[PDB]
Amino acid sequence: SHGLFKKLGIPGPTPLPFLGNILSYHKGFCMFDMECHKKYGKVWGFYDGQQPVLAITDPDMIKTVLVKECYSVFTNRRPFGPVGFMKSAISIAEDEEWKRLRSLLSPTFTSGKLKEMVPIIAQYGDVLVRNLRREAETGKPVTLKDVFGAYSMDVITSTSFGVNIDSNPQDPFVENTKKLLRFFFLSITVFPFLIPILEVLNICVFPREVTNFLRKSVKRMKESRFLQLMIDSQNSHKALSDLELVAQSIIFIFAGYETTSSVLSFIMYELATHPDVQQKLQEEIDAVLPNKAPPTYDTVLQMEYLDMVVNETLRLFPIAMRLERVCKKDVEINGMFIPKGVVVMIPSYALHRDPKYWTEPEKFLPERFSKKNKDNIDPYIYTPFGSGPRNCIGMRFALMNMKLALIRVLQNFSFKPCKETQIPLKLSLGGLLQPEKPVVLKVESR
Ligand SMILES: CC[C@H]1OC(=O)[C@H](C)[C@@H](O[C@H]2C[C@@](C)(OC)[C@@H](O)[C@H](C)O2)[C@H](C)[C@@H](O[C@@H]2O[C@H](C)C[C@H](N(C)C)[C@H]2O)[C@](C)(O)C[C@@H](C)C(=O)[C@H](C)[C@@H](O)[C@]1(C)O
Ligand code: HEM
Repeated sequence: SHGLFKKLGIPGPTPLPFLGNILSYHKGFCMFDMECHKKYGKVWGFYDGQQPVLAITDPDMIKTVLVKECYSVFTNRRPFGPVGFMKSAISIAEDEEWKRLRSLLSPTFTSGKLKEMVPIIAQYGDVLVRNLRREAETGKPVTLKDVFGAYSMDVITSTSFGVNIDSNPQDPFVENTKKLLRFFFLSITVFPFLIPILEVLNICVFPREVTNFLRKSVKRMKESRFLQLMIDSQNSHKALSDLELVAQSIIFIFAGYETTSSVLSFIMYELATHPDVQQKLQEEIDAVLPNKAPPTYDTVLQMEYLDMVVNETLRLFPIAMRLERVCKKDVEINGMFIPKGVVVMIPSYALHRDPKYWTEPEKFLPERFSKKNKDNIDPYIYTPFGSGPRNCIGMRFALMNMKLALIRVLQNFSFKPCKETQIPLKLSLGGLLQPEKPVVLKVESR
């Protein structure tokens, strides 16, 4: 079983009997991918405990798994139990049930329905520059994740649950959300055979107290009246449960919160270490919005450079680090055989820094994304939101949301690196991609 990749002739780091290669994860997922890439080349295999994982690297082979053979063979992500009623959530859902849930949720993510939402999101822009200005008054350097955390939290909770929070007020609905996001898992990887053993017991990774509260909180709101567009949905190929509704709303918190605020801390870090880029971006804002005008959907999508800054940050810091897809059946793909059961992984972080596709990959250069160079960028090497039918269904919201907050904060302030800033940046050698040390900067009002 640990002889699968050898048998098939695929190089890979050698596994220990039960742990597979999980002890190599001590250096973080990113450096693990980078080293394997540089060492084993185009394709490599390893083991998360017992699970064969096959990393792939060819834009062609990637297109086949992420777009072409999506519905037929590479439909699902790694299973993860035990999840109870959350198996109804779109990111957890598998096969035809996922197909159905995805179809029912598209209409909720169109640009337009999103344009109809920028106002809701704009409220929280003010709230963010205020908290930011308050910390700037003090005269001391700012830990940005306090405010970007709060901002990301507020935008995501608002849009998914109705409630309109200024968290400031940090003991109503906020406290359940905090308790939901941050929760054994080491063990689950060694023994996926222990997952069925736990689901029988009704043991679930999402805490029942909170889910209940959240389940109630939507029943109340559904009565006293993304949430709306899902209500819209329940009136009219397929149906859509009340329990499935709340499940998508919880999932939106999980997907939108930490990714968004992480990206903002990174984006801010780079503008601060690259003053001529911050300068040019503020120059752009001041041209499209003459004197601190309210940001608009139609306005944002007219901002060339900003889109290049956001994209180049995601190139160097793709929060999900990898894309995964389970292989349903024996497949021959662009002249390579993949057996059923294997997890095919796309190493986004590593591919984003491959000297074959990017010149000087370590350096931050928004130019890569300029009108000139952009059309040679491979859409299967650059994947901060994944690709195909099972890509990030909230990609467009997230970009709009980040940009909104970027806009408001940037026209009002300016960012120098101070004393306690990390130079150069260290990355969280742990979970989802994050600065290893909270980003701290000097925030002067302009
Ligand atoms: C951004 C895009 C998405 O990210 C991912 O899928 C990556 C690739 C996973 O890493 C996968 C894949 C892999 C290989 O890492 C890349 C693996 O090592 C881990 C265990 O799971 C994450 C984070 C998972 O792990 C869990 O996230 C919790 C917040 C912390 C928890 N743990 C650390 C306490 C961990 O189990 C998990 C289950 O998918 C989170 C659930 C809630 C989701 O469905 C959410 C909404 C996601 O779809 C997502 C955030 O949008
Ligand atoms: C920087 C911000 C964000 C990033 C980088 C991001 C990234 C991702 C990535 C990489 C995936 C996996 C794609 C793949 O596997 O091919 C994904 C899936 C998903 N994302 Fe996001 N996301 C962000 C914000 C959001 C927001 C704000 C929402 C909700 C509005 C959201 C909702 C979802 C959902 C529901 C899925 C699973 C889709 C499916 O399984 O069909 N994301 N996201």
